[PDB]
Parts: sequence; structure tokens; C-alpha cells
Amino acid sequence: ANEGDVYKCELCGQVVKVLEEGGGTLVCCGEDMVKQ
Amino acid sequence: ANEGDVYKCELCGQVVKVLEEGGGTLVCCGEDMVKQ
Ligand SMILES: [Cd+2]
Ligand SMILES: [Cd+2]
Repeated sequence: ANEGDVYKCELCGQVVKVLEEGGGTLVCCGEDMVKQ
Repeated sequence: ANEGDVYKCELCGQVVKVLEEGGGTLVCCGEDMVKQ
């Protein structure tokens, strides 16, 4: 997505800080993680 | 996953450092990201 970003799941509540962007999404709990 | 972990996609190559573990997975590119 964009280095130095954070993605939090709106289901479990998993938060991960992207340190290396790629070209996809973090579908967690069958739901595309949200950005913080 | 447990905090203090990293997840790299085997498609795009997106690396994200889990800040707050959770009961879910980071399905990216239709593939559950792998741990680093
Ligand atoms: Cd990906
Ligand atoms: Cd989740």
C-alpha cells in the first residue's frame, strides 16, 4: 500500500505496520483491513 | 502471529510488521501472507 502505514482489522483487531509496500491488500477475517 | 512478527506476501512482496497480533490472517493477493 504505502510504507510507513498501519492496517487494523475491523474484526479481530490485528494491527500491522507496513514497512515494505507491495501491490495488494491485507484481507483479514474475510475483510480488507482498514488503514489507520 | 503474536506481536513482534513480520509478514511478507509471496505475490507482491509486501512486508508488514505485526504491531498487535490478532485472531486472523493477512490474505494478500489471495494468498495468506507468510511469516518472516
Ligand atoms: Cd500481495
Ligand atoms: Cd482479522
